[PDB]
Amino acid sequence: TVTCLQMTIYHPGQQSGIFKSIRFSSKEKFPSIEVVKFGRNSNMCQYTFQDKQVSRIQFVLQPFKQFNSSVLSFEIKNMSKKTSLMVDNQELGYLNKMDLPYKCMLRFGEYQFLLQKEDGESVESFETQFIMSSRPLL
Amino acid sequence: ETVTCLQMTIYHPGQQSGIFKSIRFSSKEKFPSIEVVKFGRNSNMCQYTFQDKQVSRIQFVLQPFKQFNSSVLSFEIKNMSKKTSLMVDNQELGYLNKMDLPYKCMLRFGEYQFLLQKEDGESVESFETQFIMSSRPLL
Repeated sequence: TVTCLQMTIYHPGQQSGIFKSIRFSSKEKFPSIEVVKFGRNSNMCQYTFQDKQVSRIQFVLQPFKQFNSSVLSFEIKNMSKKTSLMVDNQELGYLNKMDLPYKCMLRFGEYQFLLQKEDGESVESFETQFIMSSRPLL
Repeated sequence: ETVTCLQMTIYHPGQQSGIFKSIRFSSKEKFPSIEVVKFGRNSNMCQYTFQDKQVSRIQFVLQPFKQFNSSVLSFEIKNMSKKTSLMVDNQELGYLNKMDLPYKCMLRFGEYQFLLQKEDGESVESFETQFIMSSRPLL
């Protein structure tokens, strides 16, 4: 079994078609060497959002292994200079990083992300899933 | 104006074989804060490479980050090797184990000896990396 990272997302103006590039309900497989990146640029980031307020790279999720542990954990890092990244109650500035827990709420600009880590046996690769939310998350 | 440079003194008993031939010394190569510096035998995957069979595809990676309540860049290390361990000073990092590097520390993997030393700067958009060879062992 592979370690999945479920990412429920939300945005006020999502009806315009910001998450058209984003593929929902799909466990896309990533190796542990690779680093998942978010933003607007297509060549730099994997998951893109069509918006001017969003930076070229908003943030990055990188997998790792905690000490005395046999499962992948994820670390976040805000790459935006303008907008802050609210990892739960913690404000992450430019290039500030923090280890993500099993469940957390990410907020930037007017976006709302609800990350949720489901553990797995494999450490060589992980997976990522996306779910569109109708109501606001918080 | 100034840039945060990372002085990296290195050593290997069999460095005479020609392991650090791809590595250029006494030259501060520029890198942006988005980029991640990687180390290993693989040519394209890593920036700084080592011609050796015992070295993994990617041995380890250095990545810049800003600590909280700090105006200068700091570096985090992560061991990408499955087989061989990575010794940060006295701490042993296994597969995908990470740790925030201090100003001065001794990285050790296999028979390689790396002495890192961070010289701070003003800019947080980019960083530098210089390489120096040692005749004697570092430890």
